[PDB]
Amino acid sequence: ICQSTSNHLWLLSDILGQGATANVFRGRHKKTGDLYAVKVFNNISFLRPVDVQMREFEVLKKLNHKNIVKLFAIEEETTTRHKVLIMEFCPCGSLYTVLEEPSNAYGLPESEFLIVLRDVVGGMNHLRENGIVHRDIKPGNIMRVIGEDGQSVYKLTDFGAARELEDDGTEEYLHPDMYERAVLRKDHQKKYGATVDLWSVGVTFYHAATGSLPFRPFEGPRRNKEVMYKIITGKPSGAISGVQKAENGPIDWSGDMPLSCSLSQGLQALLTPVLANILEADQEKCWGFDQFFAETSDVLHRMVIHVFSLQHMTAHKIYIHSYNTAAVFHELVYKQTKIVSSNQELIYEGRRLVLELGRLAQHFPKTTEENPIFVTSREQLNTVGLRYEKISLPKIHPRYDLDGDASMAKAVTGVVCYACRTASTLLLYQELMRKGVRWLVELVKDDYNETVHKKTEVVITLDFCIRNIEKTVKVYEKLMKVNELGEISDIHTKLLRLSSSQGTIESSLQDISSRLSPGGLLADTWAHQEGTHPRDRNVEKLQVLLNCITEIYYQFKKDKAERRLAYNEEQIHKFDKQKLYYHATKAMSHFSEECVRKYEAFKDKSEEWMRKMLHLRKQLLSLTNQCFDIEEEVSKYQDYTNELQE
Amino acid sequence: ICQSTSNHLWLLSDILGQGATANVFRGRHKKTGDLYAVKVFNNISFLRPVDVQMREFEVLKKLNHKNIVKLFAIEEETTTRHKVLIMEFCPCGSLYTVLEEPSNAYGLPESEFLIVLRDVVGGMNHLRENGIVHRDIKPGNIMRVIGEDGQSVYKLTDFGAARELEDDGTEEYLHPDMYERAVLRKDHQKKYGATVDLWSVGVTFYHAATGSLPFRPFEGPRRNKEVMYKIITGKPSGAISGVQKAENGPIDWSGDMPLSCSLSQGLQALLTPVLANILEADQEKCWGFDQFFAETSDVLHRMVIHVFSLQHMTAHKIYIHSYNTAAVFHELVYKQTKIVSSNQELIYEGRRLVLELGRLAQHFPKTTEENPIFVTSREQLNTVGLRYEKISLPKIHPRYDLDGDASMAKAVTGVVCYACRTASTLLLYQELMRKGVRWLVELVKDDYNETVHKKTEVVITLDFCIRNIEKTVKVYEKLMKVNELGEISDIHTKLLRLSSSQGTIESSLQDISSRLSPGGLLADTWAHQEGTHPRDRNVEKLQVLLNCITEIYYQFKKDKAERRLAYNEEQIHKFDKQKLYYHATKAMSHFSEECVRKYEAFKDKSEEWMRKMLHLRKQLLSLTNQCFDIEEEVSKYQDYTNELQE
Ligand SMILES: Cc1[nH]c(/C=C2\C(=O)Nc3ccccc32)c(C)c1CCC(=O)O
Ligand SMILES: Cc1[nH]c(/C=C2\C(=O)Nc3ccccc32)c(C)c1CCC(=O)O
Repeated sequence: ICQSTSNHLWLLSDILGQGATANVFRGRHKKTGDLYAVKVFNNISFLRPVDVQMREFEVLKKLNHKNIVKLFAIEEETTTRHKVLIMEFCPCGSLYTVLEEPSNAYGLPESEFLIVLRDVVGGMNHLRENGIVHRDIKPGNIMRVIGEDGQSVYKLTDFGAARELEDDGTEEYLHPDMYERAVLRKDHQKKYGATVDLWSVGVTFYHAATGSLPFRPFEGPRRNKEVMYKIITGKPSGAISGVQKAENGPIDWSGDMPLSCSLSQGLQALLTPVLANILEADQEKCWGFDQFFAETSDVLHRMVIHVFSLQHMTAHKIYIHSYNTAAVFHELVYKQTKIVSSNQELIYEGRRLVLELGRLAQHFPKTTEENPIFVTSREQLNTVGLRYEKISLPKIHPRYDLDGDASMAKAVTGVVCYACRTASTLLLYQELMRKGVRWLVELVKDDYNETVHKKTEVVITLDFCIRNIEKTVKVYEKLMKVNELGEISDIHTKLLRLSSSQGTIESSLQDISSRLSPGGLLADTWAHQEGTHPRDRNVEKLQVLLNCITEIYYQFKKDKAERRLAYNEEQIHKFDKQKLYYHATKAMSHFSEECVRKYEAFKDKSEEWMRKMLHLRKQLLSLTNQCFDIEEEVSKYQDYTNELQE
Repeated sequence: ICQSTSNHLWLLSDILGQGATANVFRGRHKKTGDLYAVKVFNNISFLRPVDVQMREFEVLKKLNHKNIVKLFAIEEETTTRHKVLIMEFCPCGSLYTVLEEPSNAYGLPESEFLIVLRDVVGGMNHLRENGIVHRDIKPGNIMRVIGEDGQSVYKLTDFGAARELEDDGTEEYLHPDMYERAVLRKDHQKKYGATVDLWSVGVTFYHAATGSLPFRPFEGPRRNKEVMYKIITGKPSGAISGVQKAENGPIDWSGDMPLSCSLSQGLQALLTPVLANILEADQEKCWGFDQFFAETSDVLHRMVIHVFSLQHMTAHKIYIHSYNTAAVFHELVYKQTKIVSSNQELIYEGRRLVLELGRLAQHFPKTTEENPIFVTSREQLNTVGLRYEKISLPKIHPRYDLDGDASMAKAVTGVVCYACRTASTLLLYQELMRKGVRWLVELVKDDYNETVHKKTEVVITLDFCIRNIEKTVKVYEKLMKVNELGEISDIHTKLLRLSSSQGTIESSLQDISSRLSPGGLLADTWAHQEGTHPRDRNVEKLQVLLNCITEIYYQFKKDKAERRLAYNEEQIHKFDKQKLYYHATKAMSHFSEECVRKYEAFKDKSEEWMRKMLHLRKQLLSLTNQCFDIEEEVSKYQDYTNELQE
């Protein structure tokens, strides 16, 4: 059973989005066999002239952009003659489809979010610079296509259909006050349309970023409209999220992102301000478009430099503007890591990194987040570590309920997913920690060697001075046997008094070097005994359990779509439910008792090694400065004056 | 290609009303084969629990009333599982269907309108006394069924479906002000729902009564919403119709029904007040339901007495309350015919009608409008005649345009229909006029005969008096020869002086009677020479032409539905268009030059005969009173006193 046009055809089973004013199906071009999404305008629609439809056709074909779904044709159903719209097929689904994956239960991965921002604001810009302003933007009408390079492109749809077939042909029978309601409607195109879309856009961004809606009552926005209405309008500026955690409880207020959100500290820091005034409901403090575009463009144009604080044990994504200096870079690294520019010490691929007041970020060392710029202070601060939300498994209702079971499975799958992500990140922190530590000890060894070079360099100077004064005193006490032994003995005594200090440093250094040998004291062997390793394969164990859980979830989903099951099918469903319980509980017990525990042991040791290393560094600097002091003090003895002769 | 349930089945071609939120089809019960209207809830709908649907099922089955469409079942589509509603099939269509007939182009026939009132207010009452208030009532959702007795029953539908699937799942992405629009929506159930329906109801009543909407801009309510909105709210109280006849012209204002409306003067007089305050947009001067129900019930309970004014040549439907007196009846006949109670003279089936201060309307002579109560004054007033609108044929666009041709054909058919109605009514006025005239002359003859009976009755008295006094005077002038001749001669002379007057009346009467003979002067032969007759068959000639025109109209309608024609088909269409022109023009030329002309000749003669008859009546009354005078004057001579003797 299929519908058709001149050049297209589609099965009724091949339905897609399914709207009210129309429907969208997966169809094919009958000549090529290519795939297109067709939009049949249900069973009302057409009584409108061909002129308007062709001018709208024409104005809609000018829409040739990356972030807008292409409109290939306007056509007519064969045996029904009600309009169909030939548009681009997007096999991946929409942003809503992406968000419904339990892997994105707590927000999209950062790169994907950046892509979403870029795309949505792009389609918005291209839409506004031409005709039509997109009234409402949601995940539902933001389609996803996979580009030729593998990474997604998001496209705006549903904007031309601004048809007003609602009201309540009851037009010519209405009481004047329904017309006054229509007055209350038409006051929106004034300005509440060039700033009213931005609300939906902001809510969308928050949804994709956190994996949750910004404003949610006790058990759902729609499932309770009153307190929803009461929390939406009653919200003050700066606040980006209001949550009613309790039944008839109040509201939790936050101008920051949820702890569950794993978006980088920098991106988040650049994102919360835009969400603040895009979520306002009064006047010019709601920015308006142009400033929102300028700002979002500013954010999206930036390049990221990955830096890792070995002191706080924290990873960092620095959002620098590529064309801006290294000064503002140090000020950013400061802004996140609370260590001021002068204190900052950089490491890259086993060696120091040194840059100046105005080295632009373009020529900066290319950083991934497995090989970033390590950064350390000199000012003894505590470790901080990963900041994640501690999400526990929801209770698995001892029951039978295909819908409730599907939802529960979704929840559990999402939680276990967050667990895997967290474990992976923790392993990464431990790895970057180990490598960074090894580089740091190697580097301290470098500084040591340089110091020794200096010390010996001044020791040969002291030596030549002393044995030269002895040479002269000897070849004079024998030649002109006569005596001023006072002066030469004084300065000789001075040189010896320096030699003593030299000996002191020469032993103290062998001490400092002894505690950089394998032996112990400051060996990095703790990093080999503490924490978790890739060889432990905990991430992939968690991943196996997650795969089982996900299997059971998809099965429960199809069971839900089955409405009700057969006998054996039902029993299998229950068996699988308890199996899901065991998988989940096992996974989380492994996360806690194996990942977090050993991780925190590692972190603690890392603190109780960072203190040691910083101490030794202070010492080494101290006696290096000692060596310089000695050098310049000995430099005063190379051309000492002599008595005037006859 | 068909859809199905457990007990029902329907073709997709058997579609009916076709809505947006759903669709209605003509289907059958698979076991019985009976016809039912099924309502498939399109392709969204169901995500709502069975509990609510069963409580609504239950509360909707309590709706067992004459003016509400029965709901037989709630069921489920077989291979699609989206809800279907099993309801009563109404083969005749809706009130909209009835109104789209050109015979009702200028308003429904009166009995049908009364039926519509009764029905709509009945369904409204039964709806309000239970759950649900009908938000919007239009011809579109007022179905028509033909009862067992042939006369229609109208039923309200579309009231349970108060589903709110509009707004613009964009609920949880909306700006606070759309929610404030929702606030502006929910303020309607307050009271603007128990008085907001009455507007649509009133507009409906006006639509069915006049054949046109109450408030129409230059070329359509919908085709121009601005000035529509401006005329709806800007309307003052008492005004029931505002019409923008010109393009950008102002408005014509009327608190009365259009001249085209053929509803009786009495019904109209009872209808315009209800339409006035049901079409208000502020406070308690908008009546409210209970008073509207009480009033409409008052109107609908009344019985009609048909009366015909032979003086103004006008028909009248008197809406009396059956239980009320003949006094208020005379006051009604007064209110329409401007002749006061005492003046009114009634005739029924060839004879006088006489009734008293309190003869209730139940036992009144049963009146149709072909045999009514004729009524006449005694106070010489002009004829008025039929009051109809003078509607001319629209121009038949020398062109080719299937839609425009269909519309034009509809217009022409309606106009010619109004012409036939008007001609028929005119023939009726002439017939009632003739019959009434014949009865009136026969009745005047009655009065004459009675008068003559009286006059002779007193003549034998005068005679016996005179010849008795002569007898006595003679038998005394011979017996006691002696003389008082003065007295007897005086009274004898008096009796003779009376006899003279008697002679005068006796001749004047023969004159008055001579002009009631066939001969002439006041013969009713003008009614046989002037005007139009049933034997002329003008109504059925107009009817033949109307049938041709209607044939062409239906053909043009199907041509319009064909979108475009074949070659020969097109040529035939044009030929038929010009044929339609000739039919219409011929019909109207016959109406003017044959119906109205002779009618008005008749009417004029009727005036110039009414004056004569009233004059003769005044005379006859005068000399009847003369006869009474003479009688009582002669009664003073039967026992005259005599002289006292010894
Ligand atoms: C794969 C796909 N396409 C669509 C719809 C469209 C599509 O492809 N082009 C479009 C262009 C305009 C509007 C809708 C579409 C849907 C709803 C889905 C399924 C989504 C899902 O399974 O969650
Ligand atoms: C004959 C008929 N029934 C209907 C619809 C209904 C019907 O029968 N019961 C109903 C009960 C509830 C709602 C609609 C209907 C329509 C639109 C028409 C056609 C009207 C027309 O041709 O103008």
